Amino acid sequence: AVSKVYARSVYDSRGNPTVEVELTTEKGVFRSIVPSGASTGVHEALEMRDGDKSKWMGKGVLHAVKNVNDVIAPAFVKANIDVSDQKAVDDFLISLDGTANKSKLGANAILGVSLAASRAAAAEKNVPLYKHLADLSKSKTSPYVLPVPFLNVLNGGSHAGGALALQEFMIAPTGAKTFAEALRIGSEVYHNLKSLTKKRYGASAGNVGDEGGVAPNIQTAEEALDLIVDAIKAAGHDGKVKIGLDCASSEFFKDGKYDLDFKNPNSDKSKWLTGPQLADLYHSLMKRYPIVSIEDPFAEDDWEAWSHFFKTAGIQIVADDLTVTNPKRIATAIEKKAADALLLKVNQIGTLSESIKAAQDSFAAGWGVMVSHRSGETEDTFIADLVVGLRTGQIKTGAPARSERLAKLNQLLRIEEELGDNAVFAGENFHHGDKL
Amino acid sequence: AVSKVYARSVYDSRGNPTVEVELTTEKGVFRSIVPSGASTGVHEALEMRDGDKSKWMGKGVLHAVKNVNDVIAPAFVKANIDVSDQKAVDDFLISLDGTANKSKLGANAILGVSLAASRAAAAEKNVPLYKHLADLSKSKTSPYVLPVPFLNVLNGGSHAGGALALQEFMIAPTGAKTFAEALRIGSEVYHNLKSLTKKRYGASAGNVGDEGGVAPNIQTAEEALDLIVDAIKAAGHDGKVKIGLDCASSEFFKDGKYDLDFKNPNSDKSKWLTGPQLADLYHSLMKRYPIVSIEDPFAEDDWEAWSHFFKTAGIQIVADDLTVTNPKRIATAIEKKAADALLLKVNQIGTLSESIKAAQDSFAAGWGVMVSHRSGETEDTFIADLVVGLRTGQIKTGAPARSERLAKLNQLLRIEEELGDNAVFAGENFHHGDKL
Repeated sequence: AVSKVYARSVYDSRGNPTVEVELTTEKGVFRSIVPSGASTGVHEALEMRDGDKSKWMGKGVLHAVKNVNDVIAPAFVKANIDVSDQKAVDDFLISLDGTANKSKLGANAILGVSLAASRAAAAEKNVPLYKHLADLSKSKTSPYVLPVPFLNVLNGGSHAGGALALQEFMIAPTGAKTFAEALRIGSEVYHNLKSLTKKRYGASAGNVGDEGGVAPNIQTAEEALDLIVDAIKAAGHDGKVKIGLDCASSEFFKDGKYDLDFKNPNSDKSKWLTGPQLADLYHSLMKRYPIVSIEDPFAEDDWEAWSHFFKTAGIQIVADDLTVTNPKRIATAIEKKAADALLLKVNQIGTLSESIKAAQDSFAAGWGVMVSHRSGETEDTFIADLVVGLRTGQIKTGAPARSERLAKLNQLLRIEEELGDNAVFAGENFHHGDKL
Repeated sequence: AVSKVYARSVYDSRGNPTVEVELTTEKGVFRSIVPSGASTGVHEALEMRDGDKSKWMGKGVLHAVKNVNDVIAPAFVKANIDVSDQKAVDDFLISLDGTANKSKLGANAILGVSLAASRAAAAEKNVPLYKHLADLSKSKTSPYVLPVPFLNVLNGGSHAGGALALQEFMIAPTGAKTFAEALRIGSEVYHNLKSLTKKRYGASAGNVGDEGGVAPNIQTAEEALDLIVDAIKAAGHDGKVKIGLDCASSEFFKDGKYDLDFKNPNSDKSKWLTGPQLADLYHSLMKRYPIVSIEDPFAEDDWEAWSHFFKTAGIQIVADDLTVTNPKRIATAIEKKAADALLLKVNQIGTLSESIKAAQDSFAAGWGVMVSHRSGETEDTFIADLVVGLRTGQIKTGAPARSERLAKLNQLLRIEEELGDNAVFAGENFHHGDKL
């Protein structure tokens, strides 16, 4: 039984405060660390920041920590909840908060307790976390599926100088036969990309962005794409490795048009593109490069560009900003045949029960699910166990650099090794790893 | 009793393979992850890499993993060693290897087992690791000392474009009264430095180097120093925060002279400096900026420049490359009054017993000890517990960015919170935190 709920402030991969919760039970102390989320709300669970400019640039989570310590803890202990009953845990928490975006208590206070309890339930059930997660979500367990990691190697957009508008360029070793093998291949291409970058753009080009990719001053998508294809060729893994794009198109959508030179700052409106001209530029790229996934190709409310595009896409289309892990937003998205894969960010919704629910509805409509990291990650490896229990077949967790990224990839190495013949790598079936 | 010793390959913060060892005992599985070290040996324990160019760019540790699995494990189990008896563990391991630089078995195979056993001993003794470490080293335990963290904020040297020869610029919040307070202050200066950098050098200037600092194209030490002082001023922590320098002077020493424009590549030999002219440039910087620590100010065998300088330094002088955590090298260094602080890199020597021994001899000569991270770190937080048990008062573990760095700073937050009034922050007494 839960005898104590405690929260403290710790730092995230960007040096910003975040919430760490500790749950005590007769089996020990279970901990969770929350990735840094949004504190101003779309259709998303809100994260609560002190706003005190004289401290941490106004990003303490001292309140959020007080909410755990002062409100949840007391109530939760007395509630005598069975941690095994996750829905009960979550329902408890949501009822305590009483708002729709966890703005009363803060999504950060709530999620920390929600995740610590699944750790506590797995201990108690005496099963590895991934297996407990498979039980909560009613996933097939024979065998388990190891995901194709979508490794960030290069960034543009709001992440760099240069005129490159698309935000992330990812590589996906679909051709490997094991997770260990895909991770080794992925690191060699990455290491090769770094060499070429330092070579063609200079030593400063070697520095990494928040998630581990390089961010040289590149001018076009083709330029960036060409560099990655060269790196694939040089690591000698030509044909085994694919590309994934995160366009973050919400960033350059203005006036019902898309500005590919949004860092302009003298961008010719004669040159902005409509949904359909943009669809045309992606078709082009798609014919020339091994792209198998495009994330947020159109803006978060540009429903008709999604649908139109989606009709002839023929590759995996991931909704991230369009759906914001919101089931009302997921249902429309499905209804409209806007995409076929959901980017799941557990902290965009704030609770493990609602995260699982959002994956299940996706799966029921034939969508795939890409589990994802946040910009501000921690040393917590929870998403490694979740992507395995959800059986999704694909995770987006950073470049094979910075341990907030590698902690998760190391954890999948370990689970893989532990499952023996009870594990299969999703490979080329990443889209539908759930149906393998 | 140790019932099983197992090793696997996992990745380090740079995406390169490294060794993870698991030790099983009747209390559970204790794990350790080794930072990436040297595989070609100075006067240092050698790290063993497969050299197979067709795999991980020739950096697998598959052999090293075989050494654990195939040689140590079998032998160690049968030896029936008491993990509590650390010296016995280490002596066991060294005897198994039989070379002076752990080149038989690989320092990476050996250290992993050496550290897993101290974890196992602490479990068994039912004490926190830091307390077990305090027992092995016979450190005062009342109260414990929390260190001043030396945070890397900016890099030059072999780490950047620009003509700046000095390698690392660190900030040290000596004026804080708690570790939690020093870490918050340190992050605000850091965040402020990032803003200024992006401002004055452009968006690419915002990308971080291996350890978390920025690496803009700076021309001189003064330029870099001025930027940090501005950042200190803007975070509003003027006077509470000091600067630490790592010159890595071995990198620009040529012909018995020091080339401050070593990226030249047309560097005027008319302009190289002798020991004594270099001593003069540091004296200058020291008068103008709040510098309290200089690391490797002269080259690793330039004994007379060290001594001369050391005579009038009046600040902490850290030997890193000069001593390479080697006690024969430490004794000369002491004998010669070359410096007064040792940079301790547990993996430069390969064993916890020898690491502690090297700190004790330093302390006996009145030197201070700065515990340090490696370029290629992991998610393992062992150095957080070590700096507390050794009672050194100062640790060098990266910028407050990248979780291979923050994992250790988060761990010190936790220990601090746990010690209650039994902990003091070394503050301004960082040099001698051992004597507090």
